[PDB]
Amino acid sequence: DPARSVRHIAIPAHRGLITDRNGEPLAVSTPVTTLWANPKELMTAKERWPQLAAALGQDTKLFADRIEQNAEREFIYLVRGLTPEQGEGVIALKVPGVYSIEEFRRFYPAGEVVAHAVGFTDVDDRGREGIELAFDEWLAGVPGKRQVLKDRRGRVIKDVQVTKNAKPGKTLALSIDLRLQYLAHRELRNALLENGAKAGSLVIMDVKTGEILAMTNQPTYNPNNRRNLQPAAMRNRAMIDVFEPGSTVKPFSMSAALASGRWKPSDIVDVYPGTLQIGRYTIRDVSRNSRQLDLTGILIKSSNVGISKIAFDIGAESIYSVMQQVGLGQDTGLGFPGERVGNLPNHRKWPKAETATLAYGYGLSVTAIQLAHAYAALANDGKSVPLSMTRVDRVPDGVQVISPEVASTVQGMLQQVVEAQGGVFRAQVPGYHAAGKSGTARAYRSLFAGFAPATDPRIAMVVVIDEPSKAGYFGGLVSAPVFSKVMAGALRLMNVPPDN
Ligand SMILES: *C(=O)[C@](C)(CC(=C)O)NC(=O)OC(C)(C)C
Repeated sequence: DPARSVRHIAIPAHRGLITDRNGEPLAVSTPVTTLWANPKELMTAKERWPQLAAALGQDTKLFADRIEQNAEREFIYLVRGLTPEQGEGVIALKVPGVYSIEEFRRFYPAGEVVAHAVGFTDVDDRGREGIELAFDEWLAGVPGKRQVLKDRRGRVIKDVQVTKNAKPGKTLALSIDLRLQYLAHRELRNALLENGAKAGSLVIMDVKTGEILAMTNQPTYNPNNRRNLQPAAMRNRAMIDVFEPGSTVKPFSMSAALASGRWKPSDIVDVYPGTLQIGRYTIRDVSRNSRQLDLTGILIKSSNVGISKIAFDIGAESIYSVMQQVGLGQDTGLGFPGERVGNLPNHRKWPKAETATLAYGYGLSVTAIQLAHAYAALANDGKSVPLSMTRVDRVPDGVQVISPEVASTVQGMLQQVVEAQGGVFRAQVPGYHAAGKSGTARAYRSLFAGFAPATDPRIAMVVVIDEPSKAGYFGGLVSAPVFSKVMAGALRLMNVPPDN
C-alpha cells in the first residue's frame, strides 16, 4: 500500500445560463455547499463521530457503521447541496477528514411554467432532459485539470500544477417568450379544470421566423423539487405525443383541391343526406341537414362527406403531397429528446375508404409542434420557415410548399370559419381578424388550430385538450375559447396592430 500518490483531477466548469428570447433566466447554475469525508482520516477521530452524526441529522449507530464499512475508501459524500451557513456549522466541529467544497446546482426560476421545454440536469449538472440535454455540449463548457499530491490516507498535501483552466459553458437564448409562456401555461391550466380534462398542450409559433414562442403542457411538474412526481407529469406532449388531427387537416385537403385546377371556393358539393357508404364503411357528418354546400361551407360545417367527394375527384396522392410538404409525419430537425415524427401513411393504390379518412384527418398521426408548423406555412402565404427552439436573429430562407395564391385563398376560408354565421365564433379575437379550424378525434380529443391577424399573419397556435369531461367535447367549444384568450394576449404583448 503506497506511502504517497499523484493524481490529475478535474476542475469543473460553470454551466451556461439558459434564457428566454429577451434574456429572462430559465436555467442558472448557482453554488451550493457539499460536505465530504476521507474515511481513512475519520477512522483516526472516532470520539468526534457522534457530534458529526448529530450535526448531519443521522443516528449515531448507522453513521458509525457507514464509516466503518468505508474504512478503506478515501472519499464519501456526507451531504450535497447545503447553504454556506449549514456547511460552516458542521465545519466548525473541526472534525478530522471532513471537508466542504462549493459545487454548481441548476435552479429553474420559472419552475413548472417552462419545465417540459427547458428540462433538467442531474446532481452532477449534466443535461438529462429537454433543452438541458439537447444542447448539453453547448451549455457544459470544458473542465480544467490539475495535479495533486496525496499522503498515505489519500489526503491532499500539495497543489503541484494546473495543466488546463476550466472553460465555462455558453449562454443559450431560447425562442420562447416567457411572457407568452406564462399566459399560455395559465390559460391551458384554467381550461383543463373548466372542462375537467386529463391533459393538454398549447403551441405558439412565429409564422415569419419559425420560432416556438410558447410550448406548454398539462400536467406539469416543478423541476426544482422532483421528489414524488407522476411519470406522466414530465412528458413534453407537444413534441413526444402523437394524435389523429381530424378536421384540423381539412385546410390542406382544400389546398390540394384549389391547386388541382378543378375547384374554386364558390364551387358546390351535394352532401345530402349527411352520410356516404363505400362498401362496408359509411362516412358520417355531425350535422346532416345540408344538400348543396360551397367549399367554404364544407369547412364551416366541417362536412366529412363534402371533403371526401372533393378527395375522390382530386385523388389522395395530391392531398398526401400537401400534408408531406407542410411537414406532417416528417422530422422537424429540432432534435428534442423523445421527439416524435408521427405517421403519414402511403399506399400504391389509394382506395376510397383510405382517400376519405386522409382528407378528414383519420389514419395519420402528428405532434402539436407539427400541426402548428403546418398552420405557420399556410399563414406565411404558403412558405414554411424551418422550426427553431432557439432565438433566430438571421432567419433562414423558407421553402414555398403551397402556392401563395392558394395559401391566401385558404386563409380567407379559415377567417370565414371563425367569422361567418354557423362558424367557430368562440375563436374570435377581440380587435383582430383571426382564422382557423376546430377538430374532434377519438373518450375525445378537442383541437383548435389557427393564426392571426388574418390581414398580415404573425402567430400560429394549436390548442389540444385530452378527454374533456363535460357534455361539450367539440374543439369549437373546448379549445376555441383558449385560442381566443391566448391569441389576444400574445398579439397585445407583441404590439401587433389591431386589424379589425
Ligand atoms: C373533425 O374533427 C371531424 C372529422 C368533423 C368535426 C366535428 O369537426 N370530427 C368528427 O367528426 O368528430 C367525431 C364526431 C368525434 C367523429
